[PDB]
Parts: sequence; structure tokens; C-alpha cells
Amino acid sequence: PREEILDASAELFTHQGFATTSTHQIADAVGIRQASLYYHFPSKTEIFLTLLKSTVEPSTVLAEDLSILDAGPEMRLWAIVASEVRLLLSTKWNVGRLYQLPIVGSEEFAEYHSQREALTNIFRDLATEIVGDDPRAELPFHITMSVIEMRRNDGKIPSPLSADSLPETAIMLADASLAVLGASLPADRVEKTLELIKQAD
Amino acid sequence: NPREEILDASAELFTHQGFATTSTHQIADAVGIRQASLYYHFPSKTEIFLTLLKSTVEPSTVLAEDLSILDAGPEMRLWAIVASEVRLLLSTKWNVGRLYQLPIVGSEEFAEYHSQREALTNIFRDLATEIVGDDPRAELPFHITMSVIEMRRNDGKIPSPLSADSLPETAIMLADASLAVLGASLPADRVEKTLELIKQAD
Ligand SMILES: [Ca+2]
Ligand SMILES: [Ca+2]
Repeated sequence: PREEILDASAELFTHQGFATTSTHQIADAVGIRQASLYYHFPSKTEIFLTLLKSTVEPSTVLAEDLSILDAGPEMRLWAIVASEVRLLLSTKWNVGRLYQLPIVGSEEFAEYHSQREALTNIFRDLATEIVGDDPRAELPFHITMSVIEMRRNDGKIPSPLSADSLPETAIMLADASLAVLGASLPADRVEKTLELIKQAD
Repeated sequence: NPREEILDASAELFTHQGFATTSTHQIADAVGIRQASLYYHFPSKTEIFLTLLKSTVEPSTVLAEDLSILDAGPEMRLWAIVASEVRLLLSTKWNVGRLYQLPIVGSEEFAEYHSQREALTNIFRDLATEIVGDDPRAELPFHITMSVIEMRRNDGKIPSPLSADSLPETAIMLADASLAVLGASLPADRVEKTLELIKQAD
């Protein structure tokens, strides 16, 4: 029930934006009364904040586990990029699209800002391990987020989460993120990250 | 140039608030004119928005169109296009590239904009396909170019004013990165060659 409301909200917010969307629309989309929505969420801001968090929280939690990979920065950066893109592709709606809404900057979404800042920092310092004090350390994060401009947004999931497979687009973008730094690709990178994903459970 | 002041103030409001929240009242006050004198230059905020989108997209499609037809290999041509695109995105007071991302832009009113974006995207893609063939990496160079919209300032100060004899570091970086993802080697003379090409578009 909660999951349904969040999905319907993603659909409305990605197509109409935040300002234009009412809670009335969200209730009708899900086929429930406005009262039963109010029970699960007080306002459309709370819903929006929950969506934004859902797209960065899981990857920051994952980046805890990166040091336990007994591996170099290239491998660690590849795995993070790939698993981030994996999550962005695992959803019914293109919820990553939401960060581009101008509303997101406001102080209400401070919890989201902090998580985004944490993630951005993890990407950057890993890249700095590879190229040092170079402006290219900025690129891997932006290449990762470019998938939001690539995927579908019609309710069908681009790539459902598999225990034993990474989607081609995640492999591409992760390969591309090391390529811009001039880093060589670890041969075992796909298994190694699938392994890491598996022992986050 | 009163019309131009109105368009700048509108860029500022639209990039920070979005389209829906922005009123014509705000635009008049930002510029310090009466609502009536605004109505004279523009009937609605849609007309203003459409004018902004045109102003930013037309010059870059013209740039891509012209560069795609030059006596060099695809690597050089793609590098120059990426670099000169980023150059333009960085030459403006406001981050007008940010406007593309607004969900309003998808609607049928902005069909003229959609066609220009599609044209530009196609130029980037076919140039990349000259390098890597039928590969999904042909999509990347355009997206790497547009990533500068998430990098630059948006406070009224111009990040990199247009120079006849210099490309901004960020344009060189992203252009280098766009060839790097395709595994293409960088032409040594690429910075001068593009500056030259920019110069003989005048
Ligand atoms: Ca979809
Ligand atoms: Ca600025």
C-alpha cells in the first residue's frame, strides 16, 4: 500500500513536476480516499522527500562495505558506479529525474542534500586516489547520473534486480567512468561487484 | 535593450523556481517595470520561455551542423563540437541549459525546440558511430557534454566569457572525456584547430 503511493507519486512528479501535482491526483491514481493517503503521508513534501532519499540512501549504505573488498580504488570505484546505475534502473519510474526539479534545492530537503553530498564525496575521493588533484575527479559521478537521461519512464522496469547479473548499461557507464580517468579495467569486476552486492544481505 | 533585460530576468527566475511557480508579476518587478510595459514586449510567460529556449538551442544546432561538415576525421570533428558546445553553455549569465530539464518543455507547444534538440543529438550520435560503429557508447558524448549544466554557477556572473584565443578548461576536459569513453585518441592540435574553426564562423 505504501509502495503503491510512492510509485504513483513518482509517475506524477516526473511528468508534471512537484508544484502542479496535488495529493488529490495521487489518491485517485492509486484508487484510494484522500483520508487513507493522509494516514500514510501527511503532505506531498514528505512523499517527495521519501522518493529522493530512496535513490541515494541505499548506495551510501553500500559504500560502507567497499573497504571490505581487499581491492584497489579502480575496482572500488567501478563497483560503486555499477551498483548505483543498477539501482537507478531497478525502478518502475525514473525517480532519478526528480533531482533536476528546482524545488529540491530548498531547505525542506536537507536530509536529501546531506546524502547526495556524502555520495558525491565518496565518488570524488576515490577518483582522487586514481588521478590525484585533477578536475576529472568530478566526472565519474556525473557519468553515473547520466543514466537518468537514458532510461524509459512508462511504468515498466528497465532492468529488474538480479542476484547474478548486471545490466549492460551499468557495465557501460562503469567502464566509461574508469576510461575518463585513464584507469585500466579489472578483469573480474562484474563478479566482484555482484559478490559485494550479495554480501550486503 | 528592454526586451533583453526581461529575457535575462526570466532566465534567472525560471532556472531557480521553475516555470510553473514563476509569475509575470515577479518578472516585471525583477526588471523594475510596470506589468503593462512587460505585456507590451511579451503577451504571456509561455512566449518568454519559448523565446529563451530558442535563443539557447538555435545557435548550437547551427554550430553542430557546420562542424559536422569539415575536412577532418570524426574524432577531431566530435571533439570540436563537444568543446564548442560546452563553450556556449559556459558563456551565459544564467544557466539557461538548466531549462531543458523542466517537465513543461515536453509539451506540444515546444515542438520547435524538440526538433532542434533531436537534430543536435543526431549529429553527436552519427559522429560517434563513425568512431565505434553500432555501439551503445555512441549515446555518451552528448550526455557528457550536457553534464556541464550540473557543474556551472548560476548567480548572474558568467563562468567563462567568450574568448577568440582560449577554450575554458571545462570544455577541454569534457571534450577529452567524450573521446576517452569511445577509446578514441586525442588529436594533438585539437584546441587550436577548434579555435580556428570558431573564428571562421565569423
Ligand atoms: Ca519505466
Ligand atoms: Ca551565472
